[PDB]
Amino acid sequence: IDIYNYPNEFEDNLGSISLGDLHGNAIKLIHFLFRHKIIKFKTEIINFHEAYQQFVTIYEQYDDMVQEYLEIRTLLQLIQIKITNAQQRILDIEQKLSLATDHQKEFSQSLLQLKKPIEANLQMAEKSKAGLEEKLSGLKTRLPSCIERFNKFMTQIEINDIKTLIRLLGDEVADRGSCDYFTLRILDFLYQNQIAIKIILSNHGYEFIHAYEKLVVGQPFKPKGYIGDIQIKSFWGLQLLLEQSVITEEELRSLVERAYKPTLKIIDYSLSEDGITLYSHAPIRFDSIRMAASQLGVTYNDSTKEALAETIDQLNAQLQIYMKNNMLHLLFENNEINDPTNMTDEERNASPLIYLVWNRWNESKEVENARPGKYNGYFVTYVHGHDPFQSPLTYVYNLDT
Amino acid sequence: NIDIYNYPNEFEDNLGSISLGDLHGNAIKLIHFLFRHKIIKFKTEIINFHEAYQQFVTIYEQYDDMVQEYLEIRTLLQLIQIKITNAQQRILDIEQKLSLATDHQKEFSQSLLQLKKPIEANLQMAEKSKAGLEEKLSGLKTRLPSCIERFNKFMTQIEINDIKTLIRLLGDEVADRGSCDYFTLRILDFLYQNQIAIKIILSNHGYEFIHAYEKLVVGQPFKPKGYIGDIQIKSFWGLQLLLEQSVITEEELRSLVERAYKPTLKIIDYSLSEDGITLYSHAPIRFDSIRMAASQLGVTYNDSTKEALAETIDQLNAQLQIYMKNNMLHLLFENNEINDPTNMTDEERNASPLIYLVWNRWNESKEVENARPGKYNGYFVTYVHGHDPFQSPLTYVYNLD
Repeated sequence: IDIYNYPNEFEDNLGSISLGDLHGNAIKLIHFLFRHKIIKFKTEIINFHEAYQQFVTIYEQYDDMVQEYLEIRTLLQLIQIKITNAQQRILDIEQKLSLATDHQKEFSQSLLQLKKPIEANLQMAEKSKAGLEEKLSGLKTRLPSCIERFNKFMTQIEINDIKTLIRLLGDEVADRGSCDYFTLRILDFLYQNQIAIKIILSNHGYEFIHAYEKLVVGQPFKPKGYIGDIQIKSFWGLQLLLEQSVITEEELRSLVERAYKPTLKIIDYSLSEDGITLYSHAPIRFDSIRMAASQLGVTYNDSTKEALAETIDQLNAQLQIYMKNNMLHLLFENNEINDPTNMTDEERNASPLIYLVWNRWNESKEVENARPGKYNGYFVTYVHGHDPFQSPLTYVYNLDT
Repeated sequence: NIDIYNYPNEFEDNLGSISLGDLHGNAIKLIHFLFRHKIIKFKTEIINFHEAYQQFVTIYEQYDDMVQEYLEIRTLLQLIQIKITNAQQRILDIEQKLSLATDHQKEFSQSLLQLKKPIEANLQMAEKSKAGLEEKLSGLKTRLPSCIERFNKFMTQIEINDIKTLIRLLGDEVADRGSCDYFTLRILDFLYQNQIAIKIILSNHGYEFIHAYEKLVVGQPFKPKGYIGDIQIKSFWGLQLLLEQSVITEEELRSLVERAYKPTLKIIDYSLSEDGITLYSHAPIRFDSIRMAASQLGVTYNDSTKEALAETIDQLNAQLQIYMKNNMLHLLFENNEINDPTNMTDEERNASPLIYLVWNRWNESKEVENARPGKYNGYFVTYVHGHDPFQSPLTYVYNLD
């Protein structure tokens, strides 16, 4: 499908729809909501295609502004290395000078002479940096027009279908897209309209949550850093607005606390009369559910599909306790992991949530043992976000929605 | 080529001065060197000089093997303590959150205790792993005092012979691949009490030692800079091992360093012939580099006559003694902006000339007519330097080994 044009085809649905991989791309979310008739343009809007197009334009301009923000961050880190080196030498010297008594005169003079050239280099570096942060002020001047164009675009939208469950299988924030502010504003639009939305926890998602949990305890609103800056560009689109005071912290906390955080699940399910469907981010293994229970102190039971449904509900409740206390990072701190995408049985038992958000499938993992299509008498169906490997099982669903 | 592992049968007189090129932190090389040039002799009551010599060499090599064991131990403990700091920071992290927890949190506190448990298990197993190696380590502490007792016996057997000769050590006298710096420092002390003129040119390995000592005396751990790997500054760890195991007190170490080693240290040295100057250095260096040292140290540079160059060099070293008396030589040897100390660019050696002086390696390209002139102004210049693989063909460049 072409997400950069207003949809010409529309899909009715069966009470729930899943978005497999958003890539932090608000255009894909808007396009997905139009295509499934969750939202619609209001009557006074005539040219639907043009209306959709102005959001496309806003989004791409903002994307290039974030690109420039990334280049500036790289350069700031580079110049900060030199600033740090000169500052360290000057600090040591100034300590040795500050403890100079009247007896050590030639001593003080010698330290002064050694300090002068380093001070010069530091002045030149510090001011190259002054140039960079000037260019950054220049960007601050330009973002508000883009945001006002975005709000104007949102004035043209209204809800249509309210009886459909929306499920996002991950990478809705902190990803390749343009700006998480757009996405959270769309999710808040859905919240204000009492739309049912569930979001499955993912690794990009965790980068975002990690930044948010740092922010609420007074640390910078900046992520863990396991994923590189380009691959979480959309997070930086949001962070940019915060640090430049274009939006307020209370607005960000409002959107996150009311529209994002209550939607998160470790795993979701739905019940049919004869089985259960498990929705996750990454392709995972049946036996991982029990492991996650062990980490969260949730008593595991899968004797019936209802017993598994209850187990998953308890997992998600415990998750929400970690979200309410902004301490989900305690469950993703494990430095002893070689490859989170290819975690060993020991690593999986030690940090199961990490496995659930990072696992990437391949054929060595495709083994008859991994994902049964029936367990304890009930059918099991697996649905997860886009993963390159394409399993031939007919009860496994790899969504590029 | 000498055989340093047996008492010398060859002997050679001196022509005023005497220079040792490659110490490598090996006290056997220095003892043999002092014997062959007849600076020291065995006392009359010693009959078999060969056997008395063999005593020292055998304690030297057994002590070497003990130092290797200490290295294995210390690497292991460093890793285990990384695990211990990791855990500890988190039992404290969560514990702070349980302390933050309200009385209103039953399930919350339950989950956090449940999650504390595994890290505490790991912390206990790691702490045990450490305890075992500590037991072994003092299991070596019980053996060191034998080695040092017999070293003291050997030292009682020597006495001074020639006292009208100047000895020049071109560097790498400490913190090198030898066995123990305590032996070398004791030998230097012995020459000191016998009023022998000794000069040491400071080197890179030398600076590793000095950095460790400057850290020591202001109260931080006696730990080296760390550019050179540990097995390559092994003799330093040989000394540190006795200091840490209380085989020798801090006060003996500091008396030794302060009076027997620190006042000897030159950075460039010279003897004056009738028609010229001969320049004593550690690394192969350029003539102009001398000037930039004065630039970094604010000494008035004058080389119009061999005596002007002499006195300028004297105030160079006087300034360095300022830097030792105040234990701040690190300020001249810490510059992380330098890409490569073996091949420093012009701006780098003007920025940190002494780093160049102790690190520079000569090669085919560096030998240019401008680099090391044999006659300059009205006086000849002869260069001497510590061992370096490249071999210059100029009749006034001597690369000792």
